[PDB]
Amino acid sequence: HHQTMPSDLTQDEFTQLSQSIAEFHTYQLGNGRCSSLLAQRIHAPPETVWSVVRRFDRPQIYKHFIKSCNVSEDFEMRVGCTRDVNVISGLPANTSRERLDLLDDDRRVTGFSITGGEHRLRNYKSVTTVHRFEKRIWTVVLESYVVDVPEGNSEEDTRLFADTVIRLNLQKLASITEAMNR
Ligand SMILES: O=S(=O)(NCc1ccccn1)c1ccc(Br)c2ccccc12
Ligand SMILES: [Br-]
Repeated sequence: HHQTMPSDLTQDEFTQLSQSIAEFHTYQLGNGRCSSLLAQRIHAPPETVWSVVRRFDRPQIYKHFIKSCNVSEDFEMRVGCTRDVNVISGLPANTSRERLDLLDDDRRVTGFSITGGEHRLRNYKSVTTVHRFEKRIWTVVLESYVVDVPEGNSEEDTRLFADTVIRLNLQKLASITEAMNR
């Protein structure tokens, strides 16, 4: 018997989601890369959670640390389209340019890449999936990513970093989506 964190999946969680992990949240590692997987349980229906997560043009809605995110005018939210996001002042990243890779309203799957900008997460690729859970009906959100490990940094350092941003983001996501409830 061991000890995991709360971002790591529980057993019941993993047995239901394993296939999803197999398909969407698994990356080719090795050679200065690193990846990670985070879960968040949310006492709200998947449909609500998905509608927020999918808003590629308005990540501010739940991601932290965004001063602004501009898309273009002839911007239609569809695969290949992009967003220029500006981070608040005082952080170790100023701007990010991200491309939408993946948008499936049927399977509630989405993902973007960073291509890139003023920061040190080179070639970051993320995927986020939402799932239904029953026993009283809740949601589980999985977010994973892979990204390059910068010159004089450890892979553990890089994972810690990305993990934190994602972890807080999902907490915000949880928070607003549970917010109205019923
Ligand atoms: O532009 S982002 O909103 N990208 C979304 C994002 C970026 C990285 C991890 C998870 N999610 C963003 C926010 C905060 C930090 Br620190 C970032 C640092 C580098 C690049 C982008 C950054
Ligand atoms: Br950075």
